[PDB]
Amino acid sequence: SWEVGCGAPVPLVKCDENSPYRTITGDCNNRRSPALGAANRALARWLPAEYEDGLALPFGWTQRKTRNGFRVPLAREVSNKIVGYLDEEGVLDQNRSLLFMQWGQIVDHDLDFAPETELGSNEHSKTQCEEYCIQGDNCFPIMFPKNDPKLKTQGKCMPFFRAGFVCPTPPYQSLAREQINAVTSFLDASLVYGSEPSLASRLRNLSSPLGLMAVNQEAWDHGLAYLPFNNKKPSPCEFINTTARVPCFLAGDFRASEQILLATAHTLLLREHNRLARELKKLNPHWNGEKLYQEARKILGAFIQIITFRDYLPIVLGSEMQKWIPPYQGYNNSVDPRISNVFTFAFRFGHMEVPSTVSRLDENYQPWGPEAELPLHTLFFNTWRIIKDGGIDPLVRGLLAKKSKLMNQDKMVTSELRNKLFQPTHKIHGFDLAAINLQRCRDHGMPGYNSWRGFCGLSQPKTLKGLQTVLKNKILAKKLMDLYKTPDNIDIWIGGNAEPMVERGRVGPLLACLLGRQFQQIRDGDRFWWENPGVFTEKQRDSLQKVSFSRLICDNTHITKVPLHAFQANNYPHDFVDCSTVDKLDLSPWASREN
Ligand code: HEM
Ligand SMILES: *[C@@H]1O[C@H](CO)[C@@H](O[C@@H]2O[C@H](CO)[C@@H](O)[C@H](O)[C@H]2NC(C)=O)[C@H](O)[C@H]1NC(C)=O
Ligand SMILES: *[C@@H]1O[C@H](CO)[C@@H](O)[C@H](O)[C@H]1NC(C)=O
Ligand SMILES: *[C@@H]1O[C@H](CO)[C@@H](O)[C@H](O)[C@H]1NC(C)=O
Ligand SMILES: *[C@@H]1O[C@H](CO)[C@@H](O)[C@H](O)[C@H]1NC(C)=O
Ligand SMILES: [Ca+2]
Repeated sequence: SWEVGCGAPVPLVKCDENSPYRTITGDCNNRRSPALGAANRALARWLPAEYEDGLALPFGWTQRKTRNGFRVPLAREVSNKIVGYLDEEGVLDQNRSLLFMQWGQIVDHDLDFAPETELGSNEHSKTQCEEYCIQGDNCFPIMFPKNDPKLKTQGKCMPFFRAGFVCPTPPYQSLAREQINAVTSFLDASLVYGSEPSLASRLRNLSSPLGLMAVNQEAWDHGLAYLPFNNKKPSPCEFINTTARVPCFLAGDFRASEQILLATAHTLLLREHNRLARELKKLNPHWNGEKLYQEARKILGAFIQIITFRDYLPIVLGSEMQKWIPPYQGYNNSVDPRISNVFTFAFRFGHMEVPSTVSRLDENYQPWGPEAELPLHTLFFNTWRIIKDGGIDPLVRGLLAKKSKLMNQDKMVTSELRNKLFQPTHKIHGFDLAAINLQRCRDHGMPGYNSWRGFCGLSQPKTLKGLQTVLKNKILAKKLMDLYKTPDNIDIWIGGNAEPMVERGRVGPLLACLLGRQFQQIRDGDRFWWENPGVFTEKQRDSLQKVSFSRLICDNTHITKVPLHAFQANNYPHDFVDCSTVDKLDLSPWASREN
């Protein structure tokens, strides 16, 4: 027997089936199996889960219990000995702009979100976890090793709560624990519109019938829109500067304000929806509000797909791209489009691409004022620097003109994220994203590094010398052996990211495999993929292949000079051209005559 029975919180709807538009939840994409790839279902498992008790407890929960005969090393200790470095000189990617990093986070937020178990506020378990580092139920603390400076300064532990899971969330249920994906698995701009009907409707402007999204009423960026403010107090974005009291932004995805460049990207997309809707009204004065919203929505979703598959993936995957993602042959209704649990850790390669500072540049692409360059840690949940300190254009220019960090085996994750991460629930700039990622691998029941190497048809090193050869690094292999004892025990997040990069790419072979298969599936298993015959007309498709990120900047900012290939490293002024040189999106193929 399978167990396709269980499935409790879900939002079930009736499928229209002749609708030319996606649902908000992702239901009804697959006609035979309507819940496939919908939000608020379990992440898929390409391999069976690996928990300490076979069902739900993570490896490292019970100290007595080993993994393959060895204790698993503390997440924070792996972080200290392997992931950290001091010297930011020499660490930048010479042929990837900052936007390369930032597009990755957008795509990843469209595809997956496994929220923490909540149980609501008004609980003393949030105190008990934070205050006393007491493991149990959903509290699974990251303990500091001996000689950690955070011991002196912070406490015994970083609090950490286990991820939510399907059926029930309070008393559990049986078998193997399966984490939830709270967004739609399809690349569909769910991060802009929401993955739930409640939220999607709240994001819309339903006073006017122009199919527009709601915009801020308290603040303008030289007459351009800002996202609306989120309702909710306590607001993490006002906590970081109680004098400015600028709240977080409200968007289709809950993490939109996590850092300032993510909020910036979200603002561009909202702007583009409104631009598109008002252009479509011009051409089709008879279209109602709904039709404008959906039709703009459909274009925007196609834009994300195109940028992602044409410009971004080839420069992640490099020479592996063709091997995993062959040319499109049409919609395949037998393909599983769901995001897999392991993908949500594979795609965290981006954490190693984040540099330590962010810049604001002026109209000649020069430092914008005296405090132009800011440490990244001051910009988590920071909206006041947008509203009170220049709007988005200076941040957008920095995206274009500055570089991503290069993954480096000796310099993996900046300290801005490794020691000074801010979490919305808590009050300190003191968390470790690397340690959280490792702890989360265990929370989610990840098989180890060698299981995934075998999955991908790659060799499985068993010795120090085997690991040296795969990593092509003696010192890194040895530090890994001293902590983990067997390469079978190496957590997937760090194992995958430790491999040298493939030719023309920015991930290694294991990751290229994991990423590559996932992206093949969400393309092939999507009935509304933009090239799937009948989704758009030939002439609409012809118009859509001219989109570029550069054009999106030009249309939705006051920036006049942009590069043509925004993801590669570009110098000002030589690589910068005037916006009037950049191909526009021609919307005349959306004109709808009567007679
Ligand atoms: C300054 C930039 C960024 C910050 C501050 C940030 C922060 C975070 C945080 C706090 C989490 C939750 C971790 C957990 O509890 O397990 C997370 C998850 C994630 N991050 Fe990032 N990150 C950033 C950039 C990126 C980039 C560039 C990518 C990809 C290219 C990325 C991909 C992801 C993914 C896939 C997850 C898992 C989401 C899920 O399914 O729940 N991140 N990140
Ligand atoms: C919903 O859309 C309407 C119509 O576009 C917005 O109202 C206009 O917005 C500008 C800026 O606030 C004003 O100068 C006009 O007074 C408004 N025009 C009309 C015809 O009402 C409205 O702000 C939108 N609402 C939200 C929350 O975004
Ligand atoms: C930068 O990357 C682009 C796009 O992947 C590539 O074609 C170009 O040759 C690269 N530049 C350098 C200097 O290697
Ligand atoms: C708080 O914001 C105000 C402007 O609202 C600014 O002048 C001040 O620097 C900010 N303080 C901090 C500590 O970020
Ligand atoms: C569609 O996908 C299935 C399962 O992944 C695969 O075996 C088959 O080759 C594909 N079928 C078609 C008709 O392309
Ligand atoms: Ca989605």
